[PDB]
Amino acid sequence: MLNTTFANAKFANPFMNASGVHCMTIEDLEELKASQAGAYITKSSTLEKREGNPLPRYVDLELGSINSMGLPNLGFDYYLDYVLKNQKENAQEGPIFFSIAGMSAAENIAMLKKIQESDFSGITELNLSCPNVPGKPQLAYDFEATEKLLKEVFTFFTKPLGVKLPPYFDLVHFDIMAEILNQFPLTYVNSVNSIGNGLFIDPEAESVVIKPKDGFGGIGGAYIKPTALANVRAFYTRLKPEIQIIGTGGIETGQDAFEHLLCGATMLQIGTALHKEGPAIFDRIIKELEEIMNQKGYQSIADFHGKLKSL
Amino acid sequence: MLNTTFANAKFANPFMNASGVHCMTIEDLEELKASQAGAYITKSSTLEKREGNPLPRYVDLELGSINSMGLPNLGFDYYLDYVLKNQKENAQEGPIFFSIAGMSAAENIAMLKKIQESDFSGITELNLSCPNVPGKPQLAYDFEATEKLLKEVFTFFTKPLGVKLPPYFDLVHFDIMAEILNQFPLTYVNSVNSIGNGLFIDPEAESVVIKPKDGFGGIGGAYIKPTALANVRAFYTRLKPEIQIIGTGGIETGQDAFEHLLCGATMLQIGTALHKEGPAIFDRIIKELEEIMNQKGYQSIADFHGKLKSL
Ligand SMILES: Cc1cc2nc3c(=O)[nH]c(=O)nc-3n(C[C@H](O)[C@H](O)[C@H](O)COP(=O)(O)O)c2cc1C
Ligand SMILES: Cc1cc2nc3c(=O)[nH]c(=O)nc-3n(C[C@H](O)[C@H](O)[C@H](O)COP(=O)(O)O)c2cc1C
Ligand SMILES: O=C(O)c1cc(=O)[nH]c(=O)[nH]1
Ligand SMILES: O=C(O)c1cc(=O)[nH]c(=O)[nH]1
Repeated sequence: MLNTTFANAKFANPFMNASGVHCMTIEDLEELKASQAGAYITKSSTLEKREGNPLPRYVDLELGSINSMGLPNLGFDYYLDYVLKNQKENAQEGPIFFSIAGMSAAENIAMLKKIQESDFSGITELNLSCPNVPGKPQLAYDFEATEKLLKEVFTFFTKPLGVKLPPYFDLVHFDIMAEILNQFPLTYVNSVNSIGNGLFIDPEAESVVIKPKDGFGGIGGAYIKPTALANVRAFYTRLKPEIQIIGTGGIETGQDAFEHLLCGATMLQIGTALHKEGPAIFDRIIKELEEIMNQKGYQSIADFHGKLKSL
Repeated sequence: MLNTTFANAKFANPFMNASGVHCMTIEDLEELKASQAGAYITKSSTLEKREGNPLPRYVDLELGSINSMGLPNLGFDYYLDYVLKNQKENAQEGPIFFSIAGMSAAENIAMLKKIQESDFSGITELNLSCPNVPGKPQLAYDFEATEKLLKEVFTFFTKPLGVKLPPYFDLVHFDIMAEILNQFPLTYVNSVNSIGNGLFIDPEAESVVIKPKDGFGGIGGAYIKPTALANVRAFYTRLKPEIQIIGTGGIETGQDAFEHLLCGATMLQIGTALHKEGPAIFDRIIKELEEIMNQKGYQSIADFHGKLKSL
């Protein structure tokens, strides 16, 4: 009953891994292909292979997680060859998602041009919100820079493209962003990336828990659900219907999934919870969501999608 | 052992209520004066009395709270008369804090001029981050507007002034803000106000839980501690030492208090937890902090203040 239509493709269910979790190597990706996930996405890549930030750079917290990975990835070519090889073997229904996070506008355009030139027929996600690279601010918090990049990208990119956005906290920002985004033939927006630059402390040791950037890292998990839902909902009511939404943030039970769909998300990505539980999470959460739908007498996501009621 | 020096005043301990919680009427304020709080602050006021947003506008959540009060307050004059009367009866060691949140720059300057002209000898907090008034964005997210207001305020205001700031999530924003703030004779900065425009959902009813703004409201409590600590720490390492810091956000145990002090906060404000527990919380949290200090062999806050270690 979780059949979903997104970017003109049909998926068995709306669940995916969030970029960066369980998708670094071909082995990780194969494990995702073998799981019950409806679709999957690669780790955000750069032109060059990156080792990332020094350890420890990820810590499981009682209410979520904190990380400052620093974009460790095997390089753009590694991921491109893998998705191209995978396209030939039609052993999967639905396109694969490819995430890119260039350190500069130039690097992003270069990767997008290569994707445009290749035979890749999947979906591309442009990450405009990595908050863990020292000296690099989040592009998506600079509205003018974001619009300029997108204008240039759409002068040549014709394949499906979505953007991974950082969370916004003021309604006017949603208004400004929606207006910038609505002028482009974007396939989707994915809200949200981790809440940037939080801090977690070990009181006994009187120190931070991660090595990079003096302990400042992205926050994910239960801590961010209220912000994640707000972002999905705020964009759902402002974006032209042609642009769909992927909801990411604080999803760990079928109920969390239900809340994102009610707000208007079409596909759902699981980060922190997947990192803690492994690919078996997809099996569990699908059962939990179906159970919720059964109790309410819903037979398809279209029955309640985007139908959040106001008081 | 919690004796504190802030804005050249001595306080018995660093604890205060956060503006907006338990400080709406004279009766609330008298209860704060009677508690173990080291100091207290009034509800942010406007020139005219305001009823606020429609109910329900505040909900206790398992991990914090969500609210869209809409600045309900008894008006500037009501609070001014009360603090002035209170100044005459020296039945309290340490100044009282007065919070103002004008709906426009003009309204703020008007209130500040009245405070400047009066005999008020306490501390003023300028709220530049109310996220619950429909149609009014947060002034502190507009750097240019914030600097212009402060330039004008300091051409006449000579009494102690602090600013209540919204949380920031990109290091460059801390850099830009610290540079704007460092040019003024500010007494302090208070980080942080609630995380703006989050959303909480009742899955059974399939609706939002607060009436104003379609359910979007400020988030406080456990959800926001990582962001609160990051904001206190980021400003502590960038502001000139003359400007002290009040840490607000996610404080509910002595340990939470300890973490804020370790980051560099001097005074501490309790919002959500005080709203849930009542003024008795001060008595509890003071004992908890002292216990932590005892176990570590600390006899004063100066022993570990701002001493958070990096890895
Ligand atoms: C270990 C880790 C690495 C991440 N790396 C990426 C990444 O490469 N690209 C990206 O767009 N987001 C990345 N994120 C952020 C997520 O994809 C997701 O937006 C976030 O964690 C919020 O969801 P969650 O609450 O389920 O964790 C990462 C998150 C974590 C926990
Ligand atoms: C019911 C409520 C009303 C609030 N009203 C104000 C207010 O008038 N002025 C202000 O500066 N902050 C206001 N806040 C925000 C806080 O003072 C504090 O910054 C926030 O709640 C974060 O702290 P906490 O995690 O302890 O709640 C309010 C918070 C709540 C819960
Ligand atoms: O690789 C990382 O550090 C990273 C990238 C990103 O976009 N988001 C995140 O939380 N981590
Ligand atoms: O009165 C309110 O709604 C209010 C004001 C403010 O500054 N912060 C908050 O959380 N609530």
